[PDB]
Amino acid sequence: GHPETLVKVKDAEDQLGARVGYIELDLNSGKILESFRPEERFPMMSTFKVLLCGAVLSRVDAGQEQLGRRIHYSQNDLVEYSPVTEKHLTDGMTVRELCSAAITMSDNTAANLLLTTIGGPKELTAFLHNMGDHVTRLDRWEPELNEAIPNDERDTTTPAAMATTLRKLLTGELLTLASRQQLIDWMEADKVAGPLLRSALPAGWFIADKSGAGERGSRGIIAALGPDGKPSRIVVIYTTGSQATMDERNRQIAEIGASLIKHW
Repeated sequence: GHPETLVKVKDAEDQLGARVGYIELDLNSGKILESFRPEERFPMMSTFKVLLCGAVLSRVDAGQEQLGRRIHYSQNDLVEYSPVTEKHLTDGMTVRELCSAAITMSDNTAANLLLTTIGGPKELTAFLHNMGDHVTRLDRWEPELNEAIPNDERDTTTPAAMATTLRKLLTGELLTLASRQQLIDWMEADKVAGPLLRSALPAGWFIADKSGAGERGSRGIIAALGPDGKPSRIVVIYTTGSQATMDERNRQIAEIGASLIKHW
């Protein structure tokens, strides 16, 4: 081990006045390289949308779902922050287009439509349970799942549960090679995480990620990244409770990123 990245995480808790959870693990082996508050609960916020598309792709592999299936919805279905879904009220969107919106843009209505396809949030929790994650739970829809009430276990994960689940989705036995490639392709094309780990990422490095933001200062990111255009580690960072500006929360996550890249 080495101290420098955990010192940045402690610095982040000092300057945000809030808990930060962190885990760095080896993508192939699953070996934890370093951690901080690994068994504490944090609100998932939009980071759940990757797990949601993992559940959709499992159903695609089984033939219970088709990526080209077209879904139509109405004005009444649109919730706050629906940048893609708000443009397709007349033509609808394919399951594939919905997962692209939920992951690349964090589209909230797209995540609700996908949750409907699997029977809702408790059915996402049953999928996670069945793949060996007995900690992570989704309970509510967009936008209520972002409430981040202190001590409320609803819509929460731990850094260690989320990192091990993301490893199993991206590189584990659960999904076909085609479904693994699609999930990381969506994450690679994330457009709403620019000021987080991507701000620290050197030129030729790979990153596939998913950001989140909720109430009470809740902010986080899940990522597969590494040098030479190939992912080799998973990083999960969560914080909740901070009264700091979004820009300070973003800078703290990017500073933890700069540290873990420097000490790779």
